[PDB]
Amino acid sequence: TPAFNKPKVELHVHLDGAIKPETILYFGKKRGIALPADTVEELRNIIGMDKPLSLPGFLAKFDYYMPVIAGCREAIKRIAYEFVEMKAKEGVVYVEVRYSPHLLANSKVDPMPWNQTEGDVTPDDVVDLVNQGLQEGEQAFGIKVRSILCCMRHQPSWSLEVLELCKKYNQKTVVAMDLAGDETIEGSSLFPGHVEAYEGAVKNGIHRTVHAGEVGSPEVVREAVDILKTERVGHGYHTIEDEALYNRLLKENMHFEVCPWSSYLTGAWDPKTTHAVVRFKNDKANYSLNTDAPLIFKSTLDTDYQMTKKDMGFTEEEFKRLNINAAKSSFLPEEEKKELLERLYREYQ
Ligand SMILES: OC[C@H]1O[C@@H](n2c[nH+]c3c2N=CN[C@H]3O)[C@H](O)[C@@H]1O
Ligand SMILES: [Zn+2]
Repeated sequence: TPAFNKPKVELHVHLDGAIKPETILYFGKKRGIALPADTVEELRNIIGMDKPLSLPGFLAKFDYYMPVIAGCREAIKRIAYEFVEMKAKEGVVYVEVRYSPHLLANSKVDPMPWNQTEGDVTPDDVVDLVNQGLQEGEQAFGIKVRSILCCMRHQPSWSLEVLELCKKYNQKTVVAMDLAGDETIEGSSLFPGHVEAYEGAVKNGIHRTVHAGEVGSPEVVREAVDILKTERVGHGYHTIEDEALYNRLLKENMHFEVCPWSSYLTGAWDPKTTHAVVRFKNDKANYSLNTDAPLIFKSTLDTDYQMTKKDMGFTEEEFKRLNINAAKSSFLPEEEKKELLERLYREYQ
Protein backbone atom coordinates (compact mmCIF):
# COMPACT_ATOMS: atom_id res chain seq x y z
CA THR A 1 0.00 0.00 0.00
CA PRO A 2 2.24 2.85 -1.18
CA ALA A 3 -0.31 5.72 -1.60
CA PHE A 4 0.65 6.17 -5.26
CA ASN A 5 2.09 2.99 -6.70
CA LYS A 6 2.63 4.61 -10.11
CA PRO A 7 5.53 6.47 -11.83
CA LYS A 8 6.45 9.79 -10.27
CA VAL A 9 8.50 12.87 -11.05
CA GLU A 10 10.54 14.56 -8.34
CA LEU A 11 11.56 18.18 -8.80
CA HIS A 12 12.75 19.19 -5.33
CA VAL A 13 15.38 17.16 -3.45
CA HIS A 14 18.96 17.96 -2.24
CA LEU A 15 21.65 15.37 -2.92
CA ASP A 16 23.62 16.09 0.26
CA GLY A 17 20.27 15.69 2.04
CA ALA A 18 19.59 12.15 0.78
CA ILE A 19 22.61 10.05 1.65
CA LYS A 20 22.45 6.60 3.17
CA PRO A 21 23.44 6.55 6.86
CA GLU A 22 25.54 3.50 5.88
CA THR A 23 27.64 5.47 3.39
CA ILE A 24 28.06 8.27 5.98
CA LEU A 25 29.27 5.72 8.47
CA TYR A 26 31.61 4.15 5.94
CA PHE A 27 33.52 7.29 5.07
CA GLY A 28 33.71 8.44 8.69
CA LYS A 29 35.82 5.42 9.59
CA LYS A 30 37.65 5.42 6.27
CA ARG A 31 38.82 9.02 6.62
CA GLY A 32 39.09 9.08 10.38
CA ILE A 33 36.52 11.85 10.61
CA ALA A 34 34.27 12.03 13.67
CA LEU A 35 30.55 11.37 13.50
CA PRO A 36 28.06 11.94 16.34
CA ALA A 37 27.35 8.14 16.49
CA ASP A 38 28.88 4.83 15.27
CA THR A 39 25.66 2.98 14.55
CA VAL A 40 23.38 3.74 11.59
CA GLU A 41 20.43 3.76 13.98
CA GLU A 42 21.72 6.29 16.47
CA LEU A 43 23.26 8.19 13.56
CA ARG A 44 19.67 8.44 12.22
CA ASN A 45 18.56 9.87 15.56
CA ILE A 46 21.25 12.52 15.82
CA ILE A 47 20.84 13.61 12.18
CA GLY A 48 17.13 12.98 11.83
CA MET A 49 14.36 15.28 13.08
CA ASP A 50 11.57 14.14 15.40
CA LYS A 51 9.35 17.13 15.97
CA PRO A 52 9.48 20.56 14.28
CA LEU A 53 12.75 22.46 14.58
CA SER A 54 13.33 25.64 12.53
CA LEU A 55 15.12 26.43 9.25
CA PRO A 56 18.48 27.29 10.94
CA GLY A 57 17.83 24.30 13.17
CA PHE A 58 17.36 21.94 10.26
CA LEU A 59 20.27 23.46 8.32
CA ALA A 60 22.55 22.61 11.25
CA LYS A 61 22.02 18.89 10.91
CA PHE A 62 24.23 18.95 7.82
CA ASP A 63 27.19 19.76 10.09
CA TYR A 64 27.06 16.31 11.57
CA TYR A 65 27.98 14.67 8.25
CA MET A 66 29.01 16.94 5.41
CA PRO A 67 32.70 16.93 6.50
CA VAL A 68 32.77 13.20 5.78
CA ILE A 69 31.79 13.55 2.06
CA ALA A 70 33.38 16.86 1.10
CA GLY A 71 36.76 16.66 -0.52
CA CYS A 72 36.57 12.93 -1.34
CA ARG A 73 36.14 12.05 -5.01
CA GLU A 74 35.14 8.44 -4.26
CA ALA A 75 32.47 9.77 -1.85
CA ILE A 76 30.95 12.44 -4.08
CA LYS A 77 30.72 9.98 -6.96
CA ARG A 78 29.20 7.23 -4.76
CA ILE A 79 26.43 9.29 -3.14
CA ALA A 80 25.36 10.36 -6.65
CA TYR A 81 25.16 6.78 -7.95
CA GLU A 82 23.39 5.70 -4.79
CA PHE A 83 20.81 8.49 -5.09
CA VAL A 84 19.57 7.26 -8.43
CA GLU A 85 19.30 3.80 -6.87
CA MET A 86 17.16 5.26 -4.06
CA LYS A 87 14.86 7.11 -6.46
CA ALA A 88 14.51 4.14 -8.81
CA LYS A 89 13.18 2.08 -5.91
CA GLU A 90 10.65 4.79 -5.02
CA GLY A 91 9.18 4.47 -8.49
CA VAL A 92 10.44 7.86 -9.74
CA VAL A 93 11.14 7.94 -13.49
CA TYR A 94 12.45 11.49 -13.64
CA VAL A 95 14.24 13.57 -10.98
CA GLU A 96 16.06 16.82 -10.64
CA VAL A 97 18.70 16.66 -7.84
CA ARG A 98 20.15 19.86 -6.46
CA TYR A 99 23.26 20.57 -4.41
CA SER A 100 25.92 23.21 -3.85
CA PRO A 101 29.16 22.35 -5.63
CA HIS A 102 31.15 24.60 -3.28
CA LEU A 103 30.02 22.95 -0.01
CA LEU A 104 31.52 19.69 -1.28
CA ALA A 105 34.86 21.04 -2.62
CA ASN A 106 38.21 21.60 -0.85
CA SER A 107 40.23 23.68 -3.34
CA LYS A 108 39.46 26.99 -4.97
CA VAL A 109 36.68 27.72 -2.45
CA ASP A 110 36.64 30.61 -0.01
CA PRO A 111 35.69 30.40 2.78
CA MET A 112 36.78 26.77 3.15
CA PRO A 113 33.70 24.73 4.06
CA TRP A 114 33.93 22.44 7.11
CA ASN A 115 37.47 23.46 8.18
CA GLN A 116 39.01 21.43 5.40
CA THR A 117 42.64 21.47 4.34
CA GLU A 118 43.51 22.44 0.74
CA GLY A 119 43.01 19.52 -1.62
CA ASP A 120 42.42 18.98 -5.34
CA VAL A 121 38.63 18.64 -5.37
CA THR A 122 37.71 21.90 -7.05
CA PRO A 123 34.01 23.07 -7.40
CA ASP A 124 34.18 22.18 -11.06
CA ASP A 125 35.43 18.70 -10.12
CA VAL A 126 32.45 18.09 -7.89
CA VAL A 127 30.01 18.88 -10.71
CA ASP A 128 31.87 16.52 -13.08
CA LEU A 129 32.11 13.84 -10.34
CA VAL A 130 28.37 14.01 -9.63
CA ASN A 131 27.56 13.87 -13.36
CA GLN A 132 29.56 10.61 -13.65
CA GLY A 133 27.73 9.18 -10.66
CA LEU A 134 24.30 10.26 -11.92
CA GLN A 135 25.03 9.05 -15.48
CA GLU A 136 26.20 5.65 -14.19
CA GLY A 137 23.04 5.30 -12.08
CA GLU A 138 20.78 6.18 -15.00
CA GLN A 139 22.17 3.29 -16.99
CA ALA A 140 22.05 0.86 -14.12
CA PHE A 141 18.56 1.61 -12.85
CA GLY A 142 16.93 2.97 -15.91
CA ILE A 143 15.70 6.42 -14.83
CA LYS A 144 16.35 9.92 -16.09
CA VAL A 145 18.10 12.20 -13.59
CA ARG A 146 19.10 15.81 -14.10
CA SER A 147 20.72 18.25 -11.72
CA ILE A 148 20.53 21.79 -10.40
CA LEU A 149 23.33 23.82 -8.87
CA CYS A 150 22.54 25.91 -5.80
CA CYS A 151 23.60 29.42 -4.92
CA MET A 152 23.89 29.79 -1.19
CA ARG A 153 22.06 32.72 0.39
CA HIS A 154 24.89 33.65 2.75
CA GLN A 155 27.60 33.42 0.05
CA PRO A 156 26.74 35.44 -3.02
CA SER A 157 30.45 35.45 -3.89
CA TRP A 158 29.88 31.93 -5.10
CA SER A 159 26.86 32.67 -7.35
CA LEU A 160 28.61 33.96 -10.48
CA GLU A 161 30.57 30.74 -10.51
CA VAL A 162 27.49 28.59 -10.06
CA LEU A 163 26.28 30.32 -13.21
CA GLU A 164 29.44 29.45 -15.15
CA LEU A 165 29.20 25.89 -13.90
CA CYS A 166 25.63 25.70 -15.21
CA LYS A 167 26.88 26.94 -18.58
CA LYS A 168 29.80 24.59 -18.84
CA TYR A 169 27.63 21.64 -17.86
CA ASN A 170 24.52 22.66 -19.77
CA GLN A 171 22.45 19.50 -20.41
CA LYS A 172 25.42 17.32 -19.42
CA THR A 173 23.09 16.86 -16.46
CA VAL A 174 22.96 20.51 -15.34
CA VAL A 175 19.62 22.02 -16.12
CA ALA A 176 19.09 24.91 -13.70
CA MET A 177 20.22 27.19 -10.89
CA ASP A 178 18.70 27.28 -7.40
CA LEU A 179 19.05 29.85 -4.58
CA ALA A 180 19.17 27.87 -1.37
CA GLY A 181 20.04 28.26 2.28
CA ASP A 182 18.90 30.27 5.21
CA GLU A 183 15.93 32.20 3.91
CA THR A 184 15.82 34.13 7.19
CA ILE A 185 18.81 36.27 6.23
CA GLU A 186 17.19 39.70 5.74
CA GLY A 187 17.37 40.77 2.08
CA SER A 188 19.52 37.77 1.12
CA SER A 189 17.51 37.62 -2.12
CA LEU A 190 18.68 41.06 -3.16
CA PHE A 191 22.44 40.55 -2.55
CA PRO A 192 24.26 41.69 -5.73
CA GLY A 193 25.92 38.33 -6.37
CA HIS A 194 22.58 36.58 -6.48
CA VAL A 195 20.95 39.31 -8.51
CA GLU A 196 23.77 39.28 -11.11
CA ALA A 197 23.95 35.50 -11.38
CA TYR A 198 20.25 35.47 -12.10
CA GLU A 199 20.41 38.39 -14.58
CA GLY A 200 23.03 36.23 -16.25
CA ALA A 201 20.93 33.07 -16.10
CA VAL A 202 18.33 34.93 -18.05
CA LYS A 203 20.61 36.17 -20.83
CA ASN A 204 22.17 32.72 -21.28
CA GLY A 205 18.88 30.86 -21.06
CA ILE A 206 19.78 28.90 -17.91
CA HIS A 207 16.70 27.73 -16.06
CA ARG A 208 15.89 29.25 -12.71
CA THR A 209 14.30 28.00 -9.52
CA VAL A 210 14.38 29.75 -6.12
CA HIS A 211 13.59 28.60 -2.56
CA ALA A 212 11.08 31.20 -1.29
CA GLY A 213 8.13 31.46 1.06
CA GLU A 214 9.10 28.33 2.97
CA VAL A 215 9.43 30.60 5.97
CA GLY A 216 9.80 34.17 4.67
CA SER A 217 6.88 36.48 3.90
CA PRO A 218 5.16 36.90 0.47
CA GLU A 219 7.58 39.68 -0.41
CA VAL A 220 10.45 37.22 -0.72
CA VAL A 221 8.31 35.33 -3.25
CA ARG A 222 7.64 38.60 -5.05
CA GLU A 223 11.39 39.30 -5.19
CA ALA A 224 12.10 35.78 -6.57
CA VAL A 225 9.36 36.09 -9.21
CA ASP A 226 9.79 39.73 -10.16
CA ILE A 227 13.45 40.40 -9.59
CA LEU A 228 15.27 37.07 -9.94
CA LYS A 229 12.93 35.83 -12.68
CA THR A 230 12.23 32.39 -11.25
CA GLU A 231 10.51 29.93 -13.48
CA ARG A 232 9.55 27.91 -10.33
CA VAL A 233 9.28 28.51 -6.56
CA GLY A 234 10.64 26.03 -4.03
CA HIS A 235 7.93 25.80 -1.35
CA GLY A 236 6.11 29.14 -1.69
CA TYR A 237 3.77 28.26 1.16
CA HIS A 238 3.33 31.87 2.28
CA THR A 239 2.33 33.21 -1.07
CA ILE A 240 -1.33 32.72 -0.07
CA GLU A 241 -0.93 35.49 2.49
CA ASP A 242 -0.91 37.96 -0.40
CA GLU A 243 -4.08 37.14 -2.36
CA ALA A 244 -3.00 39.57 -5.07
CA LEU A 245 0.44 37.91 -5.56
CA TYR A 246 -0.92 34.44 -5.21
CA ASN A 247 -3.70 34.99 -7.69
CA ARG A 248 -1.36 36.63 -10.16
CA LEU A 249 1.05 33.69 -9.89
CA LEU A 250 -1.92 31.33 -10.16
CA LYS A 251 -2.88 32.95 -13.47
CA GLU A 252 0.73 32.76 -14.69
CA ASN A 253 0.75 28.99 -14.04
CA MET A 254 3.68 29.34 -11.65
CA HIS A 255 4.92 25.97 -10.51
CA PHE A 256 5.33 25.58 -6.71
CA GLU A 257 7.68 22.80 -5.52
CA VAL A 258 5.89 21.52 -2.43
CA CYS A 259 7.41 19.30 0.29
CA PRO A 260 4.61 18.57 2.81
CA TRP A 261 6.50 16.60 5.44
CA SER A 262 9.33 19.11 5.20
CA SER A 263 7.12 22.10 6.01
CA TYR A 264 5.84 20.43 9.14
CA LEU A 265 9.32 19.47 10.31
CA THR A 266 10.99 22.85 9.74
CA GLY A 267 8.17 24.68 11.48
CA ALA A 268 7.49 26.20 8.03
CA TRP A 269 3.90 24.97 8.36
CA ASP A 270 1.99 25.48 11.66
CA PRO A 271 0.05 22.22 12.20
CA LYS A 272 -2.76 24.45 13.52
CA THR A 273 -3.47 26.04 10.09
CA THR A 274 -4.58 24.51 6.78
CA HIS A 275 -1.65 23.54 4.58
CA ALA A 276 -1.11 25.83 1.60
CA VAL A 277 -1.02 22.63 -0.44
CA VAL A 278 -4.75 22.13 0.28
CA ARG A 279 -5.37 25.51 -1.32
CA PHE A 280 -3.05 24.74 -4.29
CA LYS A 281 -4.94 21.48 -4.81
CA ASN A 282 -8.35 23.11 -4.57
CA ASP A 283 -7.51 26.02 -6.87
CA LYS A 284 -5.92 23.53 -9.29
CA ALA A 285 -2.49 25.20 -8.96
CA ASN A 286 0.63 24.00 -10.73
CA TYR A 287 2.74 22.18 -8.17
CA SER A 288 4.62 18.95 -7.41
CA LEU A 289 5.03 16.79 -4.32
CA ASN A 290 8.66 16.48 -3.27
CA THR A 291 10.87 15.05 -0.59
CA ASP A 292 13.48 17.92 -0.14
CA ALA A 293 15.88 16.14 2.30
CA PRO A 294 14.83 12.57 3.18
CA LEU A 295 17.85 11.84 5.36
CA ILE A 296 17.09 14.66 7.76
CA PHE A 297 13.30 14.15 7.85
CA LYS A 298 13.66 10.39 8.09
CA SER A 299 11.22 10.35 5.18
CA THR A 300 10.67 8.80 1.79
CA LEU A 301 8.73 10.05 -1.27
CA ASP A 302 5.90 7.85 -0.03
CA THR A 303 5.94 9.72 3.33
CA ASP A 304 4.66 12.83 1.54
CA TYR A 305 2.05 10.95 -0.54
CA GLN A 306 0.82 9.15 2.53
CA MET A 307 0.56 12.49 4.31
CA THR A 308 -1.48 14.32 1.67
CA LYS A 309 -3.64 11.22 1.29
CA LYS A 310 -4.52 10.67 4.97
CA ASP A 311 -4.83 14.33 5.91
CA MET A 312 -5.65 16.96 3.28
CA GLY A 313 -7.57 14.31 1.34
CA PHE A 314 -5.62 13.83 -1.88
CA THR A 315 -6.70 11.19 -4.43
CA GLU A 316 -5.10 9.24 -7.26
CA GLU A 317 -6.64 11.60 -9.82
CA GLU A 318 -4.87 14.46 -8.07
CA PHE A 319 -1.66 12.39 -7.69
CA LYS A 320 -1.79 11.75 -11.43
CA ARG A 321 -2.55 15.43 -12.10
CA LEU A 322 0.37 16.89 -10.13
CA ASN A 323 2.85 14.43 -11.59
CA ILE A 324 1.72 15.52 -15.07
CA ASN A 325 2.22 19.17 -14.07
CA ALA A 326 5.63 18.30 -12.62
CA ALA A 327 6.68 16.80 -15.99
CA LYS A 328 5.38 19.80 -17.92
CA SER A 329 7.27 22.10 -15.51
CA SER A 330 10.53 20.07 -15.61
CA PHE A 331 13.61 21.82 -17.00
CA LEU A 332 13.90 19.16 -19.66
CA PRO A 333 14.45 20.08 -23.29
CA GLU A 334 11.19 19.92 -25.30
CA GLU A 335 11.94 16.62 -27.02
CA GLU A 336 12.78 14.98 -23.75
CA LYS A 337 9.86 16.55 -21.96
CA LYS A 338 7.48 15.18 -24.62
CA GLU A 339 9.05 11.74 -24.16
CA LEU A 340 8.32 11.97 -20.40
CA LEU A 341 4.70 13.09 -20.91
CA GLU A 342 4.15 10.17 -23.25
CA ARG A 343 5.51 7.67 -20.71
CA LEU A 344 3.44 9.02 -17.82
CA TYR A 345 0.24 9.14 -19.87
CA ARG A 346 0.91 5.53 -20.92
CA GLU A 347 1.38 4.25 -17.34
CA TYR A 348 -1.47 6.35 -16.06
CA GLN A 349 -3.86 4.66 -18.45
O1 LIG B 1 21.37 20.97 -0.87
C1 LIG B 1 22.34 22.03 -0.80
C2 LIG B 1 22.17 22.88 0.47
O2 LIG B 1 20.94 23.50 0.45
C3 LIG B 1 20.57 23.75 1.79
N1 LIG B 1 19.25 23.23 2.06
C4 LIG B 1 18.91 21.95 2.21
N2 LIG B 1 17.61 21.88 2.48
C5 LIG B 1 17.12 23.14 2.49
C6 LIG B 1 18.14 23.99 2.22
N3 LIG B 1 17.94 25.35 2.17
C7 LIG B 1 16.73 25.86 2.38
N4 LIG B 1 15.68 25.08 2.65
C8 LIG B 1 15.80 23.68 2.71
O3 LIG B 1 14.88 23.10 1.73
C9 LIG B 1 21.57 23.01 2.65
O4 LIG B 1 22.38 23.96 3.36
C10 LIG B 1 22.41 22.01 1.80
O5 LIG B 1 23.80 22.03 2.19
ZN1 LIG C 1 14.96 22.63 -0.53
